[PDB]
Amino acid sequence: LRNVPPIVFVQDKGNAALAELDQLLAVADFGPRD
RNA sequence: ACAUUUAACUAAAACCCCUACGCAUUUAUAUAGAGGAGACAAGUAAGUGUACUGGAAAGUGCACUUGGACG
Ligand SMILES: [Mg+2]
Repeated sequence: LRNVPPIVFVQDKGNAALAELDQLLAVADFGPRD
């Protein structure tokens, strides 16, 4: 790009929620074949 | 281009040329028409030179500058 504005690095907060939900769904009991 | 006569027992008389200027030359004024300047009135950074496109506004190509940015 001919001109790039200042770059700010922001932490992506949303992905952590999905990661935690996945680490929980891994160990969950859902019932008999359902 | 153009030319020395009379007179002279004291001394005098006589004297007269033709060519230029124009459909030339210089500057100026008036006038058809055309065109300017001024006044009034109301994301691609920025430039220089040059070139093309476009009715314009502008866009793009090549080289150059920081009189920009890069915590
Ligand atoms: Mg140019």
